Formats: sequence, C-alpha cells, structure tokens
Amino acid sequence: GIKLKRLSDKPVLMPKAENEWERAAVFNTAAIYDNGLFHLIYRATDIGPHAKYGKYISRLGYAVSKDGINFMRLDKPVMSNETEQELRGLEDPRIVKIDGIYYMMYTGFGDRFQDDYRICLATSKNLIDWERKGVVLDEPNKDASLFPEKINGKYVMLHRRYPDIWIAFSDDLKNWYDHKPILKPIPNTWESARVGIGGPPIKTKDGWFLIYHAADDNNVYRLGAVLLDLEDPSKVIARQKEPILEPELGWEKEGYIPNVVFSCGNAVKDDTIYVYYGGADTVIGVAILEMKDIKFHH
Amino acid sequence: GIKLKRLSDKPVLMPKAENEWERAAVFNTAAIYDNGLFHLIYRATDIGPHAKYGKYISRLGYAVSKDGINFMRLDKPVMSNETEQELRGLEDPRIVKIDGIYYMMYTGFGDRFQDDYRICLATSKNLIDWERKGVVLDEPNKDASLFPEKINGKYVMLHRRYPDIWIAFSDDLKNWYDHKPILKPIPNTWESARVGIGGPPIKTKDGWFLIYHAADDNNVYRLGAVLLDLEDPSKVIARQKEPILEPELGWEKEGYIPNVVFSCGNAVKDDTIYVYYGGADTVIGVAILEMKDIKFH
Ligand SMILES: OC[C@H]1O[C@@H](O[C@@H]2[C@H](O[C@@H]3[C@H](O[C@H]4[C@@H](O)[C@H](O)[C@@H](CO)O[C@H]4O)O[C@H](CO)[C@@H](O)[C@@H]3O)O[C@H](CO)[C@@H](O)[C@@H]2O)[C@@H](O)[C@@H](O)[C@@H]1O
Ligand SMILES: OC[C@H]1O[C@@H](O[C@@H]2[C@H](O[C@H]3[C@@H](O)[C@H](O)[C@@H](CO)O[C@H]3O)O[C@H](CO)[C@@H](O)[C@@H]2O)[C@@H](O)[C@@H](O)[C@@H]1O
Repeated sequence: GIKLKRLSDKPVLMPKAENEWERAAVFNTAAIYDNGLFHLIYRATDIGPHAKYGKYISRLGYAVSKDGINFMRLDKPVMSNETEQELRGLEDPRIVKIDGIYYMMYTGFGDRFQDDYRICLATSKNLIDWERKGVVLDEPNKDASLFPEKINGKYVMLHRRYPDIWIAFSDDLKNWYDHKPILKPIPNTWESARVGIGGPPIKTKDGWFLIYHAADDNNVYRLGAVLLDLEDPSKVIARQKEPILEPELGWEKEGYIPNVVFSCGNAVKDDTIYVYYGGADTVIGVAILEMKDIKFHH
Repeated sequence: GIKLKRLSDKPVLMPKAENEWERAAVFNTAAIYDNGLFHLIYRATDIGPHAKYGKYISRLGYAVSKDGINFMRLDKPVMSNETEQELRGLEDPRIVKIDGIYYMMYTGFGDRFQDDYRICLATSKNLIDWERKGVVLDEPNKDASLFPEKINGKYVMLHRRYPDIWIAFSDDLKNWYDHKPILKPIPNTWESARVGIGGPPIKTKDGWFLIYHAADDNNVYRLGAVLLDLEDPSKVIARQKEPILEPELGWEKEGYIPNVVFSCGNAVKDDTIYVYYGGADTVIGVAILEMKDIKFH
C-alpha cells in the first residue's frame, strides 16, 4: 500500500544557534505551494519542547523554496507570543487557501491551568502579515484545520477531542455545529493510544485524502492515511492498516522527543504531494507521494 | 521646494557579519509595494565595495516589511554571481511590475576589461525565483530601469551614457531605438560631475515624477527631482534646482564610500512615496514624500 518516499536523508530545516527564538527546535510546519514556490510556516522553540528542558515558547517562522528541498528563511518569526492564550506560544499550524485568503489554525498554549490549550485562527493575504481571529472552539483541543474548500455551502473543520479525530461545520467560522467523531485509535496496534490529523485534507477524484498521525503504547508517533467521502467527509471510505511513514533515520529517532514523525503540512505541485514533517520534535524533513499512487487495498 | 523626510535617524537595514555574502555592506536597493507589503531587493557585498579593499562581489538579497521601517530578511541571496558578465556580481537593481511580471534591471559587473559593466534584465512572478534575460544594451551603461507601464504601445527605459540620463524605446525588450539624452549635469553646482536615475519613475497626473542622483566635483552624491511629460517622457517639464536629499546623518556621511545618498527604489503606498537609499555604500535608510507635496517652482 501507500508509503511516503524521503526526498533526502538529511533534514530540510534545522534550528539556528544565532537566533534565540529558533535556537533549539524547528518542527511541525504548515506547508503550501503558491505562486511558483513552496512556503513553510514552521513551529520553533527557544528551548527543547518538553517541560523537562524548561519553559519553552513556540513561535512561527517563514521559509521558502523553489524545489521543495532547499529553503531560505526569514530572521524573525511572522507570529510571536502576544495574547494570554499564547503565553507559551503558537504550535502546529495548518494552512489552507480559500478565495485569496490563507486560513491558519494553530494551538495557542497558555498553560495557566489544566488543559489550557486552544485551537485559534489567523488569516493572511501574503503569509507574512497575520491577523488573529481568536479561539475557534473554547475547549481543550488541537490538531485542527479547515478543509481547503466549502462543502455544500459550509466551512468544514477537523479537530481532536482526545483521543479521536472529529469533524464540525460552520456558516461563518464563528459558531460550529454537527460535531461528530470520524476516526478512533485501534487497540493492540501502532495506532492504539491516540490519533490526530496531519496536514489539511487533499481533494482527489475518489475522495478526501487525509494523512493522520497516531501514537502507540510507547508514544512512538507514525503517519497513516484515510480516504473520506467527497460530499459527506464524516464517512470513511478506506483506512490503510499499515503506516505510510515511521521514524527510521537518526534525526527521526533521536532528538528532544524520541521516535516522532509528525506532519502539519502537505503541499501539492503537479500531482506530487510534498509531506513536511517534524523529526523528534527537533528538525523538519520532507517525503513525497504521487497522486497516482493513492490506492487503498480492495 | 521638494524635500524628502527621513522616517528614522537609524538605518532600516544593515550588514550582517555572520553571512559572508552580506557581511560588509547592504545598499542601493530596489523597492516595491505589493500584496500589503514593502519588498526590498538589496545589493550586498562580502567586503567593503572599493577596489582598495579587494575584489568585492555584489549579490542581491530579499527583505520584507509591513510598515516600511522594520524589515525581516532571508538568509541567502535571491540572485548570485553566475555568469561571466557577473564575475564581480550584480548591482543597483531597479524593479517595476507590469501585468503580473516583475522586470528587474541590474548592472552585471564583469571587470574582464575596460568598462566591462552592462545593464542586464531578469524577470520574476514572486521576487524570489529570477530568470535571467541577458544583456539589455551591449555597451558601457548602468543606472537603468523600465517605466512602470508601456507608453503608446511600447516599453520605455532610462539609461546613462556617461554622464547624462538617456531614454530609449522597444517593442519587445530585445532591440532598442530612439535613443536620446534627456538630462545633463549643470556646471558649478551640486550636480556638476554626472547624473543618473534613482528608482523607476512614478506616474502622476502632472507627469512622470523621476528622482535622480548627481555628484559634485568632490564626488558627494545627492538626490534631485524632475517631472517628465506623460506621453513624451523625453520632454522635461520641470527640474528642481536644489537637492531633495543630501548626506546629513553619520551613516550617510561616513562609511566605505563617504558622503553618499543613492536610491534605486521608491515604493508607493496610499499616496506616500517611500524612497529607499544607500548611505555611504554601507547601509540602507528610508525617507518619504507625499504625492500632494510634489510641487515645482
Ligand atoms: O560609490 C558611489 C556609486 O558609485 C557607482 O558605482 C561604483 C563604480 O563606479 C564607477 C567609478 O568608480 C571609481 C570610484 O568612484 C569607485 O569608488 C572605485 C571603486 O573601486 O572605482 C573607481 O573606478 O566611478 C564613476 C563615477 O561615478 C562611475 O561612473 C563608474 O561606474 O562602478 C562599479 C562597477 O559598476 C561599482 O561596483 C561601484 O559601486 C554607482 O553606480 C553606485 O553603485 C555607487 O553608489
Ligand atoms: O499543546 C501544548 C503541549 O501539548 C503537548 O501534548 C500534550 C500532552 O503532553 C504530555 C507529553 O506527551 C509531553 O511530551 C509533555 C511536554 O512537556 O507534556 C505532557 O503533558 O500529550 C497529550 C497526548 O499526546 C496531548 O493531548 C497534550 O496536548 C505537546 O504536544 C507539546 O508539544 C505542546 O507544547
């Protein structure tokens, strides 16, 4: 079945000692192909991203590439910790573009009380200047994105009421309705502990192609794939049994958080999907999948 | 008359010692407002830009800003020294946008023989990925730009056959015709030694507003202003006698090349012109002019 193919045995982006805001880790990046270029909005921390290392703050950087492998990067974050909901920063952005506007959903980590993390929304026309729209769902939640277009006149979002992937609908992005779970962990497998989306889903002629992540009972993170019905994305057409990507290389297995591959971004150019992923919550790699190779076992 | 007003008493961009390609100087930048942002394509050198320091190489960097004062910058040049005409790099870019395409004219400095510098053209849709189109005029020349639109069906360019500003016309950017001088130095003034354009001209209801630079007989560089006729830009309607900008601050007067202000870029947002300029061939500053204040005596 479906296996992602690494474009490089080295990371495509790494932390930068000279800049405090991204000195420790760059990971879990949004990705989009636009106007002839691959664009990354990447999560970056000043400290290793676990409480055992310290009070890490996540900020969002910008990088750009012609080929999807070799990146140039801006020296300052395009979004920084500004609100109370963002006391400990902004995490794990997912971006789609609808009618000339980029919609980014990210985790605002406050850590003022138990489960003080919230899905937040920001919009942009240019990926540099972001306007905050506030909390999307006022509840402990993350792993969220819009679908890249309206379905039957409505905005559609994926979210993650622990430990399951959920879907919901909205007329205006302000109020959400028709919440329902669509994907759950499976006991005694690689995907037993929890599930959550990767990057935003991608429209194909056979359905919505959605990459997801899961953790096993040792907290090893891997990626998998599902296909959702076009008109009712709450309906799962197919779910591949085996992972599409697992920690294999040294920088996937070792880092601040061991044995993690984790995606928040899948850019598309000429029928090739470029899946960007965090390795060990420390660096960013890329792996590809050609659209024609999206096949689920009949 | 017309005076540019500095937005800051500090530079808006400075060299960055940790990157070789822009370690010593950033200056003489293109500038354009697009999609809610100010964009700079800046000239950068690895060492002080004078022969006494060595064989400096110029490369082109990218910077971006919401407000036109505070910039973020990419870590690598968007264009580097690649051809024989660019042995010593790429200098002094001027950019305009026509029908979704950015046209950048820059100096390719080869230094293989006397006067081995040529106006070259590159195009982009995104300001990051540039496609070389080659030499524009095969002759010693610089200080060049397209006009930001076609006039009577034709591309129009400014150039500088030393020491005068010239104009020329083209159907296709490949062959040029109707070369004519439009602006010359004036003896016993601040603009006695030579003249050349600043950034691309800006369309006004009264004519084409063109910032130019000049050097005096001590090689002090200042900016001035002219107005050209809309339909025949070879015709000068007005020329201000006094400069619009001169070296005054420490980082304009002192640096690798003393007493220089030099512009290759003027971005426009909501009827305000943002004139970016090199100071002392070392750093970049910005000064503004509101359209309503464009008045000639
Ligand atoms: O520094 C002010 C601006 O100078 C021009 O570009 C520089 C250079 O100009 C040529 C010539 O250069 C002299 C001397 O002025 C210069 O300091 C040294 C540097 O090693 O070389 C000398 O030959 O000066 C003439 C008088 O204006 C000028 O017409 C010549 O083109 O040209 C080289 C190659 O193109 C360039 O690297 C230098 O920067 C301007 O075009 C701006 O670039 C400078 O701001
Ligand atoms: O969004 C805030 C932080 O959430 C984290 O995930 C938590 C929770 O984290 C656990 C550990 O798995 C984690 O390594 C350490 C880091 O200090 O904190 C613990 O509380 O794990 C559950 C299950 O996956 C999530 O539902 C929670 O959101 C990480 O994602 C951090 O990166 C993030 O800053």
